[PDB]
Amino acid sequence: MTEKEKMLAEKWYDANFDQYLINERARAKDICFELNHTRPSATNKRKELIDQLFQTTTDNVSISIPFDTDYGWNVKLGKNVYVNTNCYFMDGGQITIGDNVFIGPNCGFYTATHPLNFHHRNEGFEKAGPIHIGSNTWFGGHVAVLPGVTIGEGSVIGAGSVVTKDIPPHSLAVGNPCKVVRKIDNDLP
Amino acid sequence: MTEKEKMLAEKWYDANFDQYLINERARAKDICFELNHTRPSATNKRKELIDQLFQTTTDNVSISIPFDTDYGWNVKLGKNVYVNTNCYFMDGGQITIGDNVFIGPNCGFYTATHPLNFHHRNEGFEKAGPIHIGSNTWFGGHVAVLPGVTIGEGSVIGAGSVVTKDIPPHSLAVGNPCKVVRKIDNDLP
Amino acid sequence: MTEKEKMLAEKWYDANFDQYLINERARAKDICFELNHTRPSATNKRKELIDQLFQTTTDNVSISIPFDTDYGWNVKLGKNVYVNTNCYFMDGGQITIGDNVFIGPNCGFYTATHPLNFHHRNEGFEKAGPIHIGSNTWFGGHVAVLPGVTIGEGSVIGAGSVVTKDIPPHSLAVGNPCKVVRKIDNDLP
Ligand SMILES: CC(C)(COP(=O)(O)OP(=O)(O)OC[C@H]1O[C@@H](n2cnc3c(N)ncnc32)[C@H](O)[C@@H]1OP(=O)(O)O)[C@@H](O)C(=O)NCCC(=O)NCCS
Ligand SMILES: CC(C)(COP(=O)(O)OP(=O)(O)OC[C@H]1O[C@@H](n2cnc3c(N)ncnc32)[C@H](O)[C@@H]1OP(=O)(O)O)[C@@H](O)C(=O)NCCC(=O)NCCS
Ligand SMILES: CC(C)(COP(=O)(O)OP(=O)(O)OC[C@H]1O[C@@H](n2cnc3c(N)ncnc32)[C@H](O)[C@@H]1OP(=O)(O)O)[C@@H](O)C(=O)NCCC(=O)NCCS
Ligand SMILES: [Cl-]
Ligand SMILES: [Cl-]
Ligand SMILES: [Cl-]
Ligand SMILES: [Cl-]
Ligand SMILES: [Cl-]
Ligand SMILES: [Cl-]
Repeated sequence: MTEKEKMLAEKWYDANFDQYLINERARAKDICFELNHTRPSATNKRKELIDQLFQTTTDNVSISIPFDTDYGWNVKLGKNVYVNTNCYFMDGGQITIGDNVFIGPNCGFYTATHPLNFHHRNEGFEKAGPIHIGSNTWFGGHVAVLPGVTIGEGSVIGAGSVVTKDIPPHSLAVGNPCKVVRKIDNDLP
Repeated sequence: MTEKEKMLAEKWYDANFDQYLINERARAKDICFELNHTRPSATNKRKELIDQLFQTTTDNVSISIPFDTDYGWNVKLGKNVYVNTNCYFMDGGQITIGDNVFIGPNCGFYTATHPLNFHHRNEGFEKAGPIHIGSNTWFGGHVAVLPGVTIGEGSVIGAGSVVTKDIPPHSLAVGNPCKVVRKIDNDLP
Repeated sequence: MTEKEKMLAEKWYDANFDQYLINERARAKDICFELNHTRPSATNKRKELIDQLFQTTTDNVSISIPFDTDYGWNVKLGKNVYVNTNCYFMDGGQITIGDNVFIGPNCGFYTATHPLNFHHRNEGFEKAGPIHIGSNTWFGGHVAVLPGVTIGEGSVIGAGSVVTKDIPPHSLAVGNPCKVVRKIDNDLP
């Protein structure tokens, strides 16, 4: 297996010296740089850059600058995804985002883990834990979502939350660590 | 009522499709973008942009870039307001800031709420809760202030706090959620 | 003593009106601005700017933009220091960073304290508390480290932590406030 294949299979992989992955990160970083330095009202240029970054034809994916991601192609997006300023989709592990998702400012979706033991960590190895973000979700500002976490459809994550464990669907959850407070009634009004 | 009037009256409003509000946000974002790409030592240009953004003649309002706001004209500023890097004044609800206010880096003042029910939320409606920041306050870095919250004059908010409830005057408060720890003696030395 | 000498000796100092300190902050801010607007793949230019900012010849110090610091020369760096996006080394108090240190995105290392009493604070005085970051450490994203704090060698700080007190070596610590969870086995594999 290549290092990319290991990354995508939830195995330890050589994040810092694999030329392929280095080059893919450099690609994404230069696109993010361009995007971050494109006037917000330059709508068509921004859409072109976002589509290049994610290697897809987005449908109402609104990205407020600055934005960051590692690979771009490893973020799978639904339609109607609203991403406020200063978010980071750290996507060595796939980040899957459903439809109708409101992401507040200063949110980090972190898929990278390093070894605890410094001898192994210092060698640059990582293990990626995918994040799944359900459709019909809302994240307040200043939220961090940790590796391997799933947020169920219909749920709301309060500002400042550190989401260390999976959140069931149709739930309001807040805190560090983030805990469910109560259910949400999402029936048709 | 217009959607702007609803926004300012703490009613649900059409944040995503009202052309007036869309256009006002676009104005503020383009000014922020220019400010964020202006050399920090270009004093006069930065003052001009800040005054254009807030639609006021500021008196020692120091904004360290990057900075973000939604409307600009809905942030009411005293004198001697020091805003460190990467703050966001999300001002659909009025953000009122007193005199002599020290705001740390990476602070978010969030006035927006969305409906909890996804069917209503997906339609883009919001409800804004004003934030009032007393004079003579200090906020550490990485603070989030939530909708409708008031921070009393003379108070200090510890780094990393998530301010979910009003903070009395002359108080030190820390945490997620932010809680008063003790009183501050602000008597004249 | 000059105000710089007071700053470095953990005494109250005139942070806002001392011309030397003002000028040194301006130097660092203009370099950061240039760095933050340099294409990420412009390796040589970035290295030159980083080395000018820190006034040292760095050895595998990787800075992902945006980055911020106050003085730059008051950050003492080891080799193999990896700093992800949107960090701020607020370095009126010295920030000492060891070798083989992984710093996640949106981390703030804050050495500045202000007076609690607003009359003294409004005069602009500060007191700086150095931060020491041991070798062989890993910080998740969204971490704040407060003034005077030391993180021991071999330790890991979970994402979202607010590090208010010193962390012993070879420890895993998480939370707001950040608390040791358990020891890390760092034995040579
Ligand atoms: C999601 C949100 C609306 C939930 O707030 P709510 O619906 O009013 O929540 P509740 O009424 O159930 O919770 C009240 C209690 O939970 C606590 N709480 C609420 N939100 C909290 C949060 N984000 N973090 C920690 N505690 C929180 C309060 O301290 C309060 O405690 P109490 O028993 O002492 O009164 C809110 O947390 C939020 O994220 N608002 C910020 C909005 C924002 O980030 N802006 C928009 C960008 S997407
Ligand atoms: C506001 C601040 C100075 C208060 O600190 P302080 O006056 O020394 O606080 P106290 O001694 O009263 O509080 C001590 C206790 O509260 C806790 N505490 C203090 N600050 C805290 C914070 N920001 N978050 C959570 N807990 C905190 C400590 O863990 C400690 O626990 P202990 O009882 O086990 O000792 C500090 O929280 C702060 O924000 N420092 C960072 C400054 C900063 O962000 N830089 C400048 C940018 S504006
Ligand atoms: C450092 C880190 C790996 C520790 O996670 P871990 O090794 O699985 O640690 P543990 O097994 O001790 O954690 C399990 C428990 O701790 C809690 N916990 C874990 N990380 C936490 C955090 N950052 N904040 C608060 N609580 C946390 C969980 O809520 C869980 O509680 P439980 O008893 O109910 O199960 C992780 O916190 C982390 O920072 N991950 C994010 C990585 C990141 O930021 N990306 C890379 C950039 S540097
Ligand atoms: Cl938002
Ligand atoms: Cl491990
Ligand atoms: Cl500050
Ligand atoms: Cl609601
Ligand atoms: Cl990282
Ligand atoms: Cl004091």
